[PDB]
Amino acid sequence: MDEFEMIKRNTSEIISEEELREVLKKDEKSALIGFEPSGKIHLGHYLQIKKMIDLQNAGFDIIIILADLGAYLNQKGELDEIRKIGDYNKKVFEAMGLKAKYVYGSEILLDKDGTLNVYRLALKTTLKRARRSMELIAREDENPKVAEVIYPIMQVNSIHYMGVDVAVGGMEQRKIHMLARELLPKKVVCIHNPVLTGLDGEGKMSSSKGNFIAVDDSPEEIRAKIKKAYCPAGVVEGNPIMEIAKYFLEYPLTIKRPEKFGGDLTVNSYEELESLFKNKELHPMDLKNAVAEELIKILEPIRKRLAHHHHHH
Ligand SMILES: N[C@@H](Cc1cc(Cl)c(O)c(Cl)c1)C(=O)O
Repeated sequence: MDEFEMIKRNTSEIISEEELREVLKKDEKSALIGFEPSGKIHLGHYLQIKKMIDLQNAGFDIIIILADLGAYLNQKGELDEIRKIGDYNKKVFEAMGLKAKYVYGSEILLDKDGTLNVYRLALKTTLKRARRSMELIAREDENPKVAEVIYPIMQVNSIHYMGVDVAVGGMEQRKIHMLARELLPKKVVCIHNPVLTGLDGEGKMSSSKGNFIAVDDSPEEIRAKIKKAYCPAGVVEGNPIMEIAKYFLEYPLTIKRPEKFGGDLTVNSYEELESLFKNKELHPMDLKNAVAEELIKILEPIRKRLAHHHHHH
């Protein structure tokens, strides 16, 4: 594959592909993604960091925004707690093999103006668009706060401030990104990753108990959580185990069994795996066992790299 294909692989949309091809011609180019700091870093994060690595392998300079003010505004807690988690997240992303520059969103909105541009954008942004852009983002609040409509403006400002060619995020960020293309003098190319279903099969992967696989989870925790995941036979849509096979696994993939069941199974592509599962010729428990074992191998260097630091040895 060429650079465009490597970047596009496993994305949900690129706005626009034509604009991306032009960016790829530049000698210098940069991309950002922002994260609200999270106590657990899970496959949802990993999916997107993998995409940032694709960009880095295509010669992009990578900027990671640790969105401490964003998280603060979105009711994640006190700023100092949030920043401590942010620093931990940086270590995890480093342990994933990412080469990037890391900045706190508060650095922007406080130390430059910069701060002033937030006010300028607020003049241009309707309350309606701001609130609508937060639908898939904002924490639940019966009495929605001013904080909610400041959040998207801040994200648009960070994009402008960092002067990047590309902004990356999950599909939930798309409306904020559409605002960014309307509000800033230069239109940023937007790359959106799919939303990873949680292990429970109920909405996105999040840090709720048993609902995520964290990159530093122990092998026994990975087996246990995969074993109890939502995964109905023949069902590919909304199936978090099939999603994991699609987004993280390498092929050919060998699936141990049985052989009253079709015997050992060597699957050459995800598309083949999908066909097998869809036609009910591969049972959930066999899929789960393989996915768990491969995921343990995939995440092992990350876990070890973290522990290797989490001493000084
Ligand atoms: N909206 C992003 C977080 C984020 C990212 C950037 Cl870059 C921001 O500037 C702000 Cl405020 C917030 C998320 O859902 O994780």
